[PDB]
Order: sequence, then C-alpha cells, then structure tokens
Amino acid sequence: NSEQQQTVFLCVSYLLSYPDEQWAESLPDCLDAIRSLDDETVRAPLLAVAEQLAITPARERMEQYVETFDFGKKTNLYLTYMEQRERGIELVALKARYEAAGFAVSDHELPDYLPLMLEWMAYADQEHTTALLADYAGHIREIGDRLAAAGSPYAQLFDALNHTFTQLGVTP
Repeated sequence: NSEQQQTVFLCVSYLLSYPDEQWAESLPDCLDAIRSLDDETVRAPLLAVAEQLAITPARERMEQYVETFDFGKKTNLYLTYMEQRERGIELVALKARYEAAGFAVSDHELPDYLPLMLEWMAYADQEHTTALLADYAGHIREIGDRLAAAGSPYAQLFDALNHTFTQLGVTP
C-alpha cells in the first residue's frame, strides 16, 4: 500500500538522523510504527536497527553515527557529494523539484540530505516521488553498498529502501 511506503520513508528518515537524547524520545513511537508494517522484507530490517539502537547508550549511538556518516567518508548522507559550483547547481535544481510537489524547501537544511529527501517522499505523490527516485535511487543504493561493505548495522535500512523502491518501479 501507499501508506505503508510513507511509513517506511518516515521511519528510515528518523533512523538515519543523529541519535542524541532528544531523538530517542521518539524511538518508542518509531518502534510501534515499524511494527505496523505488514511486509516482513522492510519490517524486519527496520525493526533490527531500531531495537539495537534502543539498547545502546546515547554516547555510543552518537559516536558510531559520526564515525559512520562523517562528512569525510563516502557514506555521508548528502547525495550531491557523489566541485562546489556544480554541487550548488544541482542543489538549485533539487530544491525546485521539491517545490514542484507543493513543498517549500527551508533554507536551513540542504536538499540533498538523505533523511530530508526521505521525509519529503512520505508526503509527495507517487508521481513526484517516483520521478525523484529514478534520478537518485542509484545514489541511495551506493550509500547502502558502502555501509554494507563497512559492516554497518545501518546498511539494513537500505535493504528496506531497495525493496520499497523496486515496489515503486525502480530496479537497479
């Protein structure tokens, strides 16, 4: 269903965010939201990640987050990093696409930030979400493959993104 996909986008977007103490206040709600997913292919990996984080001290969640998603590594969650001027041109175009679905991109986060893009896809129509996916699915899958090659527990979230994407019509 569509609302199940919205749920996947919201939960992954949240689970890819910096896991400080304020973030953890929503982990119970996130754990319930995940458990309402019917499809085991996306429910199990989302559940594995959320449950592992729930037993991990905040200091270690934040440590591993920074050492996994550092701006220096290729696994950073900003898609235009995979040359500032060309980056900025792409950012102009991405921001215009967001407004094409009826969403005013705030000038406080970069439009290529994966958790932001995921949150947008939970609110956008299938047509706009799929058009965006066709362009950036490759970026997203490569982040997963890099995480998977580094043995990061966060790579499981991307397994769920894969299945969700192929369900929308986006195969690699």
